[PDB]
Amino acid sequence: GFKQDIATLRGDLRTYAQDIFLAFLNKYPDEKRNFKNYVGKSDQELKSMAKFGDHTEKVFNLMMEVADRATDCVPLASDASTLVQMKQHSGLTTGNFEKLFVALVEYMRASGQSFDSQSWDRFGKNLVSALSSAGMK
Ligand code: HEM
Ligand SMILES: COc1cc([N+](=O)[O-])ccc1O
Repeated sequence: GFKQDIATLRGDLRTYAQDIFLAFLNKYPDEKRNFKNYVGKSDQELKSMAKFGDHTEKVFNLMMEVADRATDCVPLASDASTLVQMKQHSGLTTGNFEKLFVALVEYMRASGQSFDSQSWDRFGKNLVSALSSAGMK
């Protein structure tokens, strides 16, 4: 289930992070407005850059912290507030997060693996709600 999925993801964090982020960018190419330094690069061109693996790992590490601190796939309001208040997230609205989680769920469903995709889809919806409650537009 969800807890075991956090363990699976953490076990190969950088690899899963890169592949999920790429699934996101490729599903929603307009989302690349937020990642101007990744424009004009294929998946393997991105993965080769140490900065890409470094960024994606730090992002997914925080995502896994947030997931692990959730109760029944409902994240803490404090974690939602951290995500709203991060300077790096100043342009963002809840739809940016919605899309990330639609891509993450789709990736899990297409994986050969027994991820609890419905738990991830609830977690994304609950995180969107929590972001809104913590003041994201
Ligand atoms: C639960 C979801 C998310 C988590 C945990 C998260 C976490 C983080 C973290 C930790 C950083 C700093 C990374 C580092 O040290 O290298 C970061 C940067 C950033 N995040 Fe997020 N993020 C999330 C979702 C999003 C979404 C949906 C977007 C936009 C679609 C976004 C846009 C950014 C951008 C633009 C930066 C700045 C990257 C740069 O320096 O070039 N994040 N995020
Ligand atoms: C949508 O923002 C991100 C998401 C991920 N990821 O692994 O889901 C990595 C880096 C990011 O900037």
